[PDB]
Amino acid sequence: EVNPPVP
Repeated sequence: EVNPPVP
C-alpha cells in the first residue's frame, strides 16, 4: 500500500 507523509 501507499500513504501520504505523516511523521
